[PDB]
Amino acid sequence: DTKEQRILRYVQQNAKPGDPQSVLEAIDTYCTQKEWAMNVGDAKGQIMDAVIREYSPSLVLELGAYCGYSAVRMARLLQPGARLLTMEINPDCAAITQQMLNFAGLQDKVTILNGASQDLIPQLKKKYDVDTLDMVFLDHWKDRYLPDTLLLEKCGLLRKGTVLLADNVIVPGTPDFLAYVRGSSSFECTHYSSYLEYMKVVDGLEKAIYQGPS
Ligand SMILES: Cc1ccn2c(-c3ccn[nH]3)c(C)nc2c1
Ligand SMILES: [K+]
Repeated sequence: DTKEQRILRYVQQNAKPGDPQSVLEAIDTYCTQKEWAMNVGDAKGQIMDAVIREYSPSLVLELGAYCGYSAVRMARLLQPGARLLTMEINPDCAAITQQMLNFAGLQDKVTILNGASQDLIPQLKKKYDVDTLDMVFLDHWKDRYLPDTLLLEKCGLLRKGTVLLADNVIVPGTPDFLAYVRGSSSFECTHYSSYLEYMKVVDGLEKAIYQGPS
């Protein structure tokens, strides 16, 4: 059995249906118990929650779903009517994320997209009826953070005030992405530090607010 399956099994046996907070806590507890390096975790979750509150997005794109922790984290804060679109390359992770959201009672707010971001991003405008995104959470493959930011721009999916929030920008690192957004007049950037256990290293998130085209 995969780590994802076991996490889901544990949630289903210990958390309360329709209680997103209970789901998040169960995931965090189980991974802490097993000493499994979490993808996100509650401290980084707090940063995400504050971003959501501050910009009040109605349409959010998540790149990378894994077991669904971040999808549950964001969807639970969205208003009625709001949508989260989450892209996941691995069908097994997509399946676990769907079940996790169902358990949390948040499935009504989320659409899971199966495939790679390079293939799915250009389909957002017509297949998924997206005009512009309010927020993007980048948590997929490090070497696509910059390409996908450029692709989002090219497809007309960003507008002034669209928030990009990128995880793991120090470890393993996305230095080209950081150099681009920090250097570009199209983005206003803020960094947030957070420690990773086991590797015992400071990592971080970058918030980059799009300003409009150059
Ligand atoms: C090249 C490449 C690698 C991974 N991904 C993902 C991903 C990472 C974790 N879950 N899903 C997505 C949505 N698009 C890509 C593209
Ligand atoms: K900048």
